[PDB]
Amino acid sequence: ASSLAPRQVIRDGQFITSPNGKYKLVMQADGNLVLYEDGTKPIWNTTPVGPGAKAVMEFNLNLYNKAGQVAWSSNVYTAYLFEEFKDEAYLNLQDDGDFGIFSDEAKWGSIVLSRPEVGVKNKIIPTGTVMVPGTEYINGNYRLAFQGDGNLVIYQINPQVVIWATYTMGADRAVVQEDGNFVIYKGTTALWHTHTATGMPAYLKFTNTGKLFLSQPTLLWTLKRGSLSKPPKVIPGQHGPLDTTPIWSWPHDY
Ligand SMILES: C[C@H]1O[C@H](O)[C@@H](O)[C@@H](O)[C@@H]1O
Ligand SMILES: C[C@H]1O[C@H](O)[C@@H](O)[C@@H](O)[C@@H]1O
Ligand SMILES: C[C@H]1O[C@H](O)[C@@H](O)[C@@H](O)[C@@H]1O
Repeated sequence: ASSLAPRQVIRDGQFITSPNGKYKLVMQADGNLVLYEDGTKPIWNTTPVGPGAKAVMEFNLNLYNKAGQVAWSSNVYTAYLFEEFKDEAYLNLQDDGDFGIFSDEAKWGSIVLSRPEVGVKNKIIPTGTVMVPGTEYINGNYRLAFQGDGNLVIYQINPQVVIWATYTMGADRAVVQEDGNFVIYKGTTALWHTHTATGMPAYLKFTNTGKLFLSQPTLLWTLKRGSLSKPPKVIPGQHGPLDTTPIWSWPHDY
């Protein structure tokens, strides 16, 4: 895996790896968070905090000691750190060895939430996905289907219940676009879309509570570039056999 999911913990020699296999970020049993090149050359570290330590992705990437204190932190510059950000923010380790933190706000949703869903889990539908009639996605007791008849439907699986639909009869494709929009089409005719064309790539989240949201990557911080006041344009990365988060890369300079 090349990423860390919200709240993920790693410790005692657990690690992630850049898509190309060259860089590895390992939270060591001696409590040193270390970036390795080719498996053998360490090229960055926190330095060790000692045994019983751990690293957790919780808005910041935070290094804790046995005693439960934070010993090192990404120290991402934030207005507020709302507890819900810790449930949302994720990290990617990329092919030139940089790693960065994303915290993305929903741009669109099948429904408007009065407040965050506790312990919700998102099935990520990545930028560039083209759904074709017959495509479906399953998360818990819900199913997102792009149907033979062109409708995009969210069903509760057992018992079977329609929760939401677009009624885009005759659509032959739905595209999660690089420009930021999610668009259902017959041919080149857009029958329905989210109105989120920003030029920052889209991805979708399909929840285990029967909801769909579109977000776009908002890169806040990298190891090499520190905190970023404006999020740069990033590009879909190589989805891994299973990663749980979106995967991106970002340019080295301008
Ligand atoms: C699987 C679904 O596929 C069709 O497209 C639609 O009309 C439904 O009647 C059917 O249940
Ligand atoms: C929401 C419903 O809308 C249409 O009736 C058709 O696409 C069905 O299969 C679908 O379940
Ligand atoms: C509805 C249209 O909105 C934007 O122009 C762009 O996202 C197009 O691809 C889209 O189809």
